[PDB]
Amino acid sequence: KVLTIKSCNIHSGIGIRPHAQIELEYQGKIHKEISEGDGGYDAFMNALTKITNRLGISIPKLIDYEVRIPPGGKTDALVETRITWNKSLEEDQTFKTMGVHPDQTVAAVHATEKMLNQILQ
Amino acid sequence: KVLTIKSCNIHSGIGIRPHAQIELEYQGKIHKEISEGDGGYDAFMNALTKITNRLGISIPKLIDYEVRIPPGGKTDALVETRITWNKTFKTMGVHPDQTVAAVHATEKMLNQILQ
Ligand SMILES: CC[C@H](C)[C@H](N)C(=O)O
Ligand SMILES: CC[C@H](C)[C@H](N)C(=O)O
Ligand SMILES: [Zn+2]
Ligand SMILES: [Zn+2]
Repeated sequence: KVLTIKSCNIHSGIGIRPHAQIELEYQGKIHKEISEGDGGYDAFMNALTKITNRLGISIPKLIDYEVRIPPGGKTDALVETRITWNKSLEEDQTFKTMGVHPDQTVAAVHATEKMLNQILQ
Repeated sequence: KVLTIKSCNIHSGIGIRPHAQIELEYQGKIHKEISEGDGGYDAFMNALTKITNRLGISIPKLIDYEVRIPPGGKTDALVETRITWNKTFKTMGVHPDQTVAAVHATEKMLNQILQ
């Protein structure tokens, strides 16, 4: 845990321009950023990118996005989100991170946070 | 389309308690509700359930939930969500925001149930 997403607020809905706030801590420094996007997660990634650029960190390209719930999980089901990344470019640098949470967007933020640390660590 | 979801606002994140607002039109009546949940969509359905309960409508149980983006993945990718219900059928939603894609499928399920 060298990079932590202290908090984030994600907005979306019908009649709403999606947006997200982020507050991440890295090396005794806290970065707060906001951005709109075509979707909540997209907005979250756009805000994240302004931070990583500042830090000189390159974010891998999102190659695959998978979401699943256990059978008969229902509305409050735990969501498993698997995101596949690629640093370049073709297969040799492809990897996946995963997140599990009752909110599907948080699950994605968690998988993204894991990715960030794997790249930094 | 018999039932229309005029608007809805969903809010989640780390450090926030998931909540959602919904505004729907049915049989010449406007219904507006709010509620928290374990997740945005969960909050949305909790708010929807208050409405359906008032209408005497029982919502089908959510059995499976599928989310996919087209090949050549990108953060701003369109989301295609397929939800499976059982009292067993399926509804679909397509939208750049994945929570909205689910809501669209939920709206479809609703209209299909209120026939
Ligand atoms: C990977 C696609 C993402 C999840 C979608 N565009 C959203 O912001 O909801
Ligand atoms: C079907 C499970 C839903 C998507 C999840 N509990 C959420 O509200 O994010
Ligand atoms: Zn907001
Ligand atoms: Zn709010």
